[PDB]
Amino acid sequence: ELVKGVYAKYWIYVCAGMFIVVSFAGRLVVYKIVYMFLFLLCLTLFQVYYSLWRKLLKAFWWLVVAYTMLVLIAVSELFSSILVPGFFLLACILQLHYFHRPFMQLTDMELELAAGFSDVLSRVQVFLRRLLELHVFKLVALYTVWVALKEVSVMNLLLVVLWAFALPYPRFRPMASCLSTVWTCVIIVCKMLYQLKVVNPNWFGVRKGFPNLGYIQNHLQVLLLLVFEAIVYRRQEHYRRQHGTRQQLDQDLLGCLKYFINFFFYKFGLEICFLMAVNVIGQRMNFLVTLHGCWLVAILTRRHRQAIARLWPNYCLFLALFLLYQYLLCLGSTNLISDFLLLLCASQQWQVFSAERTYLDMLKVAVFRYLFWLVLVVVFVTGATRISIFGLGYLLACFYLLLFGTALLQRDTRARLVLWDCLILYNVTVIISKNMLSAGIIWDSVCFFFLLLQRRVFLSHYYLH
Repeated sequence: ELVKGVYAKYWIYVCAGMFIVVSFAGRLVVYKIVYMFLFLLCLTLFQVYYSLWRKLLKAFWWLVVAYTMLVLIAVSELFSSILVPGFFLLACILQLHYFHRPFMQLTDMELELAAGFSDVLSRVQVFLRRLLELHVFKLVALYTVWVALKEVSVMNLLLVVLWAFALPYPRFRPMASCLSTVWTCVIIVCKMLYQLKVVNPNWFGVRKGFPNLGYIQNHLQVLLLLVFEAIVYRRQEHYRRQHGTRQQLDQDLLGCLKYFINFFFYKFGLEICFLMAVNVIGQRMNFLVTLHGCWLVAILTRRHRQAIARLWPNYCLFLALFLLYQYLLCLGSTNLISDFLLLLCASQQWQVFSAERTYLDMLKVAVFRYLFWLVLVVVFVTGATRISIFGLGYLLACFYLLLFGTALLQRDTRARLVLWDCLILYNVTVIISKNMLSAGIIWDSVCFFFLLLQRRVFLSHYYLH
């Protein structure tokens, strides 16, 4: 019964895959397109109403066997169109009566070195589940954006709207998923009913193509992502249904490692949303990218984390209304993905901003003492690799900060901070300018990182020592 249980968990999808095979067996006429609709219906209900999906599993697979029958009976060329439906119904039969019930039971949440390997593999599995439970709205949202940024239309536009107004306001995430699934399927169905013989000669999305699979492959993978996400949610639910702190940082190296895998975007988050805005204005360099520049230099200027936390409400609204408007002006567009990667990062820092409200010794010396000195070498090599006028400015700031450096590393925070905040302005200006007047931004971005890291060392409690 080992293999029966394997089939009572990892083989229902064979029936689903076969559904597609039938639907895409050569020239798809109406009946093959309805076959697709049936496959879609199954997977869609899985998301919408899990309980009801489970209620009509094998019954519906047998109703499908009923479809395949009629086809083969009525309709070598003709025999190949009988063969495939037959193959489909055969697979169903096996699950239908023999593995369907123990599957409804697997979904019911309501030598020497082999044992060692099994334990190792077990650890991995559990951990990976946890990660993919929380980091999956990301990949869903990113893929539905990459698809609708390539195929600009007015029927894939709604998908951008969904995953770009549900990332800032994260209470909509469930309904985003729901409406995306139905709509992606509407797209799939319409585009297929356009590969017909009576449908012959684009803004609205629907067009004609000749690998019918290749054409409707993109939007099919989206349906896939969406559904796979729900599987992971419920699988992890089942696992626990049935069956890295601050202190750890100051103990061993592994203790610190854990603290950061747990929280990295918790702490270093304002810094990463600023290093994502520098990427937009470095890969796009147009004119609509200059407003991202002005936001950076009006958020950075309020130097207090608390004040910045009152402007984040508007930074996040702007970045979402700008992606939509720039894609309305691209329909009447594959670099607008940098305006997404940043609506993601910034929607996530809006979350930290409302949730904070609720041999290792060797490394700490070489980060909190001999790093100011490495930042100063980078300032030199930021301005002597790119020969320009702006580059001379960097050379001359290195010279000042090397001479009056010892005094700076000693002064009270007020002043240390003022001086480091001035050097940060030069960089943001060489970045906003190199754009307005157009050798690039890469070396000024390595620098913007280092200087934002040292602002954190100079404001710590470990620097007091």
